[PDB]
Amino acid sequence: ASAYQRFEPRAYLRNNYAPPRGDLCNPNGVGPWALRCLAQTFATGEVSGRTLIDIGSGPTVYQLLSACSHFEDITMTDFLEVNRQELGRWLQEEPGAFNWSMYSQHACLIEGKGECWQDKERQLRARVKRVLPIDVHQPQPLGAGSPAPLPADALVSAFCLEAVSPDLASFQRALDHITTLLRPGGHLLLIGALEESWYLAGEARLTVVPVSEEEVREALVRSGYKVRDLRTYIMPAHLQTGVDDVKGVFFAWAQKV
Ligand SMILES: Nc1ncnc2c1ncn2[C@@H]1O[C@H](CSCC[C@H](N)C(=O)O)[C@@H](O)[C@H]1O
Ligand SMILES: O=S(=O)(Nc1ccc(Cl)cc1)c1ccc2c(c1)CN[C@@H](CO)C2
Repeated sequence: ASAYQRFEPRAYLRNNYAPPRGDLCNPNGVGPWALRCLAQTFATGEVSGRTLIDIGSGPTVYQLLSACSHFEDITMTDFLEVNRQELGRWLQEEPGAFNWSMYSQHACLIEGKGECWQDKERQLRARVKRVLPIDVHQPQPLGAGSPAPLPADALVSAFCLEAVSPDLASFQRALDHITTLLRPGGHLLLIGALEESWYLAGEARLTVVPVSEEEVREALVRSGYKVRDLRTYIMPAHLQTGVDDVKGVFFAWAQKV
């Protein structure tokens, strides 16, 4: 918790979204696999509506590339002021923003609608109406007077919950907490670290709750979801870089009610 105070966005970004973990050329990498999961899910046309909320966005945008064309009102969030500012830098095309163009181009490539990557980033930037502070540890994650439309038609969260929970029980609560923001029948797209206990973000050393696919599955069910899809990407040896001890990555498409 207080460890997130030393959390450096730039260090987080190069540890996870820059080579080798960031390479998108090899189809066997984690990046290609994750964008595929997201793109395919939205391609079924079943995950749709008007508003969407991204839980604990951190300083990344890749988790919304395929999503942005299905929701006109997008709300991004994060606990740390520093991450919200890193997002602004990219959203406002300000100086020193992280370059996600490779991810955009790959999203367009995977989506196969012949869209150019500039049009993709243009649309995402347009639909992101706000970058709000948030705390999944609060029964009301966003708060009282949330400028964000509620209940949202859909939610997206990547690598957040397990990274802010010390144990399985906390994980469940945080999931119950954010679940309240979702409209019954709505959809949840959850991505996270499998069996990880720590990860570095510069001077910050964060503790993580090691979870398994079945634990995630069971937790989604407990929060009142109907697991539409749950996949696992096992982390290959060469993506084991010393920035954490993650064993794999999971993708979950869950529906509320
Ligand atoms: N109590 C809390 N509630 C919500 N988010 C929190 C939190 N404590 C920390 N976080 C945020 O959770 C994130 C975990 S890292 C995941 C970042 C991004 N979603 C990605 O896919 O890479 C960080 O951005 C961190 O600032
Ligand atoms: O899968 S990754 O190795 N990198 C990646 C993810 C998605 C795309 Cl699209 C590209 C690269 C990746 C990304 C974020 C985090 C990890 C791994 C593991 N640690 C979590 C925080 O606990 C945070």
